This record gives sequence, structure tokens and C-alpha cells, in this order.
Amino acid sequence: MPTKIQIVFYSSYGHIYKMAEAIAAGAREVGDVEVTLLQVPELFGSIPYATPEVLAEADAIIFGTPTRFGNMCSQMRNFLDQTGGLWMSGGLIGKVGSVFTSTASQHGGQETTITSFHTTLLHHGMVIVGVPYSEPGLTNMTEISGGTPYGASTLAGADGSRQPSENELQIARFQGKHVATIAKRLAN
Amino acid sequence: PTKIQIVFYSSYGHIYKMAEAIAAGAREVGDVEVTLLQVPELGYRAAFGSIPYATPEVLAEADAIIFGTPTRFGNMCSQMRNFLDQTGGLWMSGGLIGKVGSVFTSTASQHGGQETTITSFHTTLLHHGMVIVGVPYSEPGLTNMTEISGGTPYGASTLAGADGSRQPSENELQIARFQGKHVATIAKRLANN
Amino acid sequence: PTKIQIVFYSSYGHIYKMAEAIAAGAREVGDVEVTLLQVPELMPEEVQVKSGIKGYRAAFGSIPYATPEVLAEADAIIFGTPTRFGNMCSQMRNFLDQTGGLWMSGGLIGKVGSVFTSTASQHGGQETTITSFHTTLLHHGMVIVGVPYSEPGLTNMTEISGGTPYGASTLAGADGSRQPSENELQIARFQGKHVATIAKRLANN
Amino acid sequence: MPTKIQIVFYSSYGHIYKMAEAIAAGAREVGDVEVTLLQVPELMPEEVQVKSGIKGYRAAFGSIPYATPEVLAEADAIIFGTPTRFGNMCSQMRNFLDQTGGLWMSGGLIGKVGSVFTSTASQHGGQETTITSFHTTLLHHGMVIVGVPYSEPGLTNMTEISGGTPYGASTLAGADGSRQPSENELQIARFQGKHVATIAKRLANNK
Ligand SMILES: Cc1cc2nc3c(=O)[nH]c(=O)nc-3n(C[C@H](O)[C@@H](O)[C@@H](O)COP(=O)(O)O)c2cc1C
Ligand SMILES: Cc1cc2nc3c(=O)[nH]c(=O)nc-3n(C[C@H](O)[C@H](O)[C@H](O)COP(=O)(O)O)c2cc1C
Ligand SMILES: Cc1cc2nc3c(=O)[nH]c(=O)nc-3n(C[C@H](O)[C@H](O)[C@H](O)COP(=O)(O)O)c2cc1C
Ligand SMILES: Cc1cc2nc3c(=O)[nH]c(=O)nc-3n(C[C@H](O)[C@H](O)[C@H](O)COP(=O)(O)O)c2cc1C
Repeated sequence: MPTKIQIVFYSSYGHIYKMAEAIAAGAREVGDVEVTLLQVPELFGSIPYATPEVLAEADAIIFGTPTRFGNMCSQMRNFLDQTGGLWMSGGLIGKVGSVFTSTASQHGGQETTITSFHTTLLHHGMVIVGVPYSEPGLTNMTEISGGTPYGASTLAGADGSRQPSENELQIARFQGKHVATIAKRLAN
Repeated sequence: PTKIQIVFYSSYGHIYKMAEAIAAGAREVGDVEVTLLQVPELGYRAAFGSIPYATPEVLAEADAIIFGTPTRFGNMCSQMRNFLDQTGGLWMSGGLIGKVGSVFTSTASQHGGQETTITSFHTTLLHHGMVIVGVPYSEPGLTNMTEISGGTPYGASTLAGADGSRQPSENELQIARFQGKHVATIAKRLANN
Repeated sequence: PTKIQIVFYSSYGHIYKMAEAIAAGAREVGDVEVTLLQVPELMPEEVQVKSGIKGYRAAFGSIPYATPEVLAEADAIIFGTPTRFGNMCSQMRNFLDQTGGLWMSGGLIGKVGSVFTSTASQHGGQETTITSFHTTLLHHGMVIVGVPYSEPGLTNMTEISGGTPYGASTLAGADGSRQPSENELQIARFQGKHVATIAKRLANN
Repeated sequence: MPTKIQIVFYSSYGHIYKMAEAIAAGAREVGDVEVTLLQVPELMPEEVQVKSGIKGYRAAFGSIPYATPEVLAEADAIIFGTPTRFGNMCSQMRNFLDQTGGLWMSGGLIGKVGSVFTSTASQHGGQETTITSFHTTLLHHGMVIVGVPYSEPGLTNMTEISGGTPYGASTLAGADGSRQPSENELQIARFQGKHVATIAKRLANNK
């Protein structure tokens, strides 16, 4: 085709960035896909800034945002608030949408951040994909871990110093491959 | 054929009427098989008493499942909740993973759970690993501003009024037909690949 | 007195009109001080003027801007935001993202929090915008108040209307041309009075 | 008159019951208060209760009186406990609440404090969404919603796996229900009970 997977993210201290690398790695496990990383501007490198126009080109868009009190961050919100023209044109209708996040605390918006993000994706006419429980990481009870059936996640700790765990990255890779696979099936 | 199940609870018929519209829409897609299934209870229901009962096991046969429930204070009704609470074995084996899931509802008032009933339902569908489909704004009914209307981007809906005397409007039923066709199209694309 | 702050963002004035009604309701309770505050705009200068938003916003230009610090002084904060695809708008999001210091100091813990919104379509985030907003208020340790069904407006079935048990709302139509109805404003007044009453009861401990 | 707190819960294997006793202990700390635990009726067929072992586990708290919809009107605050079922409250709790249409139309719960706690098998399988979806129902009832403020240190624990959310206390049962509530989880529940009781008392003594 190739099937086009965009990973649109904002990262403050690298947790979402590292998770985005993992989502990307997973999507890249599926043949005939083109993975494009896009970063969200604040209010170097060759990761372009997301624009509303470019989102139209995707078959799937996987969004990553750190939480801000259980909602997506203002940087992501501001970017999405600029997609009214894209909405008017039906630009994302029928495309696969998926979300991953990061939080400071164990249950401070690990889930709510994602489900509230889903709302916006639904207004854009997207089909929503999370992480199924066929991924063993989701049921881990041996170590503190992110990862939700709604989408992958990581924990940054109170001071932002915690690095994403191998369990959390595995879940994100799973999410990427799963989203890419569904998108490819829908696109062919 | 692509298999679509429409699994619903209805007390006074509003959700049943919507389910028939969903079904009509689904059947507008080639090579699909659409089955209405009613959720067991824990006069109006006799008017559709020839619809078979849904069982948790049979869900595994569908490519898409479209769930209908009246609201109960912004959540699905207990009859539906009890049905879904019986899908633990199906969850264990990953029986609904990758199947298309979609929801429609009915409420008494204009903003008493027209949306929250559906989004809380989506939570459960995601635990089952389903692909969630709502109603895109390509459906004009969603932006109707000339009459009181159900219909949400999260899924179709109708309004029954305080006494339950209001019947689904043409606009609400057309939105439901669209959802049925939309879901069946997406499911067919998945089932064939 | 019991202090009620109504913090809002508005682009074309719908939320601002609802905010005035919320204020009016809150004032119906004795010994209350009600203050409107607005959040900073993020939209580029040229976009504001090109979209006609600059003109509408200039209408309420005299309203002071909220700051994180000032929020501490309230007994209740009622937040108004237009929906953006079923979430609060980025202007409100950015203001709240600046309240980390306030969060660390537990500055809004035990305060009454409440929300109202505005949407283009009948069921395009009339409810989900508000419930997602509640999430944030809970992280701040706020007590959440909506609109009880003792307000008859919530069950009106004779005319298209905003108003939810989660918080008041209005509908702006596809072109934004619809203005708040009397039913919608009445529900907002009730919300304001209901919130103020709860806040007063809690504050006078 | 004493502030009245009801803790209304469903439990299959006892996790929610244990959290409920911790919530109650916390509520009792405020003084001039009456805290009552009430359980909702079981829906599971008798044979299933027996073969699943649930009959036996529930018997451990079988003497807790059963809540009825009308009794809820007696409380200043109601704290609801439910295990998650795929990120919603369980059907037992749902059926009980579906029976509160009378209270709803009479405004019987308006202005009362409502609060929620939960239990899940996995770390992020509905620890939050079960609670936020519950809040929807409580808002239809016109209740004042209270969660758990971050003044509770347990919420930011990053040394051990723990439940506890700013939306309400929670515990983790593990994939097979083998995990029992931790001290951290019970501490958070205790705080929730005290916090809810404090808010309710302030509202109650200011009629
Ligand atoms: C970028 C953008 C996205 C919007 N998305 C929706 C939407 O998805 N659903 C909806 O019903 N209204 C939507 N609206 C409409 C509004 O929220 C807004 O026009 C209306 O509430 C006016 O409030 P205000 O005059 O205070 O700004 C959107 C508006 C904008 C600018
Ligand atoms: C303003 C602000 C508010 C936050 N509030 C919460 C919160 O309430 N609960 C929580 O668990 N984490 C909260 N966080 C934590 C972050 O989201 C965390 O820093 C993030 O996961 C870091 O990932 P990043 O490096 O990609 O930005 C907050 C962070 C910020 C900046
Ligand atoms: C116990 C109960 C609680 C209800 N609560 C609400 C409510 O809070 N908000 C609302 O808008 N409708 C509420 N309803 C109304 C319905 O959901 C309505 O009867 C339904 O749409 C009927 O569809 P059906 O005929 O297919 O069962 C409630 C109904 C019942 C029985
Ligand atoms: C039908 C069913 C579905 C469940 N689904 C989930 C789930 O999706 N996510 C989760 O984390 N736990 C899930 N659980 C596990 C429980 O909720 C857990 O066993 C419960 O908290 C035990 O509390 P109790 O002993 O008070 O009943 C499910 C349990 C059952 C029976």
C-alpha cells in the first residue's frame, strides 16, 4: 500500500517519547506499513511537527500524551482544537485511532486520560482500538506497571525520574502491532 | 457471510424499535447475516417474544455485536449488566478480541445519560478487546437542530420521554440504520481480511 | 462571605452568557461574593481577527484573568468551557495545567467544584465534556456538584434544550447562531444557586 | 443528631467487604456519627453460588443486613463498594440501583454525599473507570461527589503495587482473587471514610 500509521505525541520529560518508540517498533513488525512519528508543538531532528492537514493521510493515528489531572495535556489539546477543518472534511472517518499515556501516580489518570481521549477520536469518526488481554503484561502482579486495556501507559513517579519498564514497553509494542494489523486489514 | 448480532434489552419497546432499524441498516450490506437476540429478564416484551434469547456463549460466533440498552442513571441496565457479567469465560479465552463492538441507547430526558451510558458501555467492550465503532458526523441526523432528537457520535439513541410515551423519531431511526450499515461495513472488511 | 469564582473561556460568547446566568443564581444566596474570571486566549492574533472571535471576546474584555494563585481564595469554583470534541478547550486546559503548585499545596482540597458547557450539536459532548472535566476537579480534591433533577428544566421535552444532571449546558448550533434559551439559562441560574448554597453550608462550618 | 453514614456494597469473595470495614473505621473517627454497613442482594443462581464457592465466601459476612432502596434516604452520606465487572459496577449493584427510581423521582438522595470504592483483578483494568461510571449514577441522584484528595500520601506510593485513586479507594484482588487488601489500600480506604464523614457532617450540621 503501504498502510500509513502516524504516531502523534507530546513528551515533557521523555516518558511519552520512549513509549512512542515502542509503539513505533511494534507497528514496524507488520509488513507493508509506513510509520511516521509526529510531535506536537509547545504553546533539531527530523520528527516533523504534526499538522491537521497531514493527519488526513493516515490509515491509523496513535496518540500519546502525558496526563494533566486525568485529561490529555494542553499541548495535545491545542493541536486537536485546530482540526476543525479536518473534522468538517470527514478526514479521519473510519480511520483507526488509539491512545497511550503517562502518569505520576499509580491510578492518577492512567485510565481516565485515555477514555477521555477516546471521546475526541469518536467525534472524528474513528474506530477505537485499545490493548486486548491477549497481552500478558496487562495482568502482571509482580511489579508496579503501567498498561491498560484502553491503551498502553507508563509511570513517571512523583519527580519524573522513573524510566519506562520492560513490561510497559512490551505492552506498547503490542499496541503498535495490534493497531497496525487492524488498520492494514481495514485498508486492504 | 459476515455475522452481525444485535443484542438488546427492551422494556417498553423503544430499544426494540431501534434494534430493528439497526438490523435493517446492517442488511443493506452485501453478504451479511443479521440476528436479533434479546437479553433475558432477571406485554410490551411479548410484542417481540419470538426473538430468541441471547446467551453469553453465542457471542463468539459474531463478527460484530451491536448492543442496545435503555439507560439506568447513565449506565447500562442491570439486565444487560448481568448478561455481560456472564462473559467471563469468553473473556478468559479472548473470544471477542478483534470483533467490532457498537452500542445504542434510550433515555427519558435530553441529556440524562444519552452519552455517558454509551461511553461506560465502551469501557466493557474494550476489556473484551473489541474494536469500537460509533456514528460518524457524515450522518446528517447528528447535527439536526430543528427537532428534539437522539443520536450521538458515540452511538445511536432515542428519547422515550418522562412517561415513556414518546416513540422513536424518523431522524433517530435513520441514524440507527446508518449505524447498522456502518458497523456491518467495517465488520465485513475485517472478516474478509 | 462565601466566595464563588466562575472561571471560563468563551470564543463567541455562548459560555460567557451562561456564566452570567450562573453568577445571577449564585447571587441569590445571601452573604456571597461572586466573581467572574476568564482564562487567557491561545489563538494567534491574526486568527482571532480573521474568525471574528476577537470582536466577541473584546465584549467581555473587562473581565480579569484567572490566575492559579487566586483560585486558592475561593470556596467554590464553577468552570465554563465550550466543548472541543467532547473535552474541555485548550485554553481552559492550559490554565489548569498551570495549577501544579496549587495542587502540591492542597489548595483546592475540600472546595466545591462544578462545570457548565456549550456544544454545536444535541449530543456531541453535552455530557462527556463535563464528566471529563470532573476528572480534573477530583485530582484537585474538590467536592463535585452538578444539577439535581429537582430542576424541572432538565426534563423538558417540548423544545430542544441543553441542561444535564452533570452541569448546565447550552446548544450553539452548527453555525454557532443559536443563543441560550430561557430554559438553559434557568438551569444555569439553578446551578449557580445550588453550588453557592452547598459551598456556604460547607464554609460556615 | 448523629451524622449518618451508610456503606453499601456487593462482594463475591470478600475483598470489597474488607475495604468496607476499613471505610467504616475511618468514618467512625469523626465522632457524633453512626456508621452502618449494608450489603446488596445476590443475583447469582443458587447452584452457581455453591459450585463457584461464592456461597461460602459470602457467608463470611452473611449477617450484614441487606440494603433496600428506601433505607438509603436515611443517610447523610452513602459510600458504595463494588468489584469491577469489565470497568463497570457489578450487576448485583446495578440491579439494586435500578430499584432506586422512587428515590430518584422523590429527590430522596439530593444533596447527600456520595462516594465509591472498588476492587479489580489487574492494575489498570477498571480501577478508575469503574468509579467514574459509578459517579454518573450518583450525579443523576443529585448527590455531592467526594473522592480521595492527594493529601492522602498513599495515593502517590511508588514502592509497592497498590490500589487507591483520587476518585475513590480501590484494592487489587489479583488475577485469581488471591491477593488481599494491603495496609496501604486499607489506609486509603480509612482516609476516604473519614473524609466523606467530615464533609457529610459539615453539610448535615448546616441543615
Ligand atoms: C475546534 C472545535 C471543535 C468543536 N467540536 C464540537 C463537537 O465535536 N461537538 C459539538 O457538539 N460542538 C463542537 N464545537 C462547537 C463549540 O463548542 C462552540 O462553537 C460553542 O460551544 C460556542 O461556545 P462559546 O461561544 O462560548 O465559544 C466545536 C468547536 C470548535 C472550535
Ligand atoms: C501540570 C501537571 C499535572 C499533573 N497531574 C498529575 C496528576 O494529577 N496525577 C498524576 O498521576 N500525574 C500527574 N502529572 C504527571 C505527569 O503526567 C508526568 O510528569 C508525565 O507522565 C511525564 O511524561 P512525559 O516525560 O512524556 O511528559 C501531572 C503533570 C503535570 C505537568
Ligand atoms: C430505574 C430507571 C431509571 C431511569 N433513569 C433514567 C435517568 O436517570 N435518566 C434518563 O434520561 N432516563 C432514565 N430512565 C428512563 C429510560 O431509560 C427509558 O424508559 C428507556 O429509554 C426505555 O426504553 P425501552 O422501552 O426499550 O426499555 C430510567 C428508567 C428506569 C426504569
Ligand atoms: C465477570 C467478571 C469480570 C471481571 N472483569 C474484570 C476486569 O475486566 N478487570 C479487572 O481488573 N478485574 C475484573 N474482574 C475481577 C474482579 O473484579 C475481582 O475478582 C473482584 O474485585 C473481587 O472483589 P470481591 O471479592 O469483593 O467480589 C472480573 C470479575 C468477574 C467475575
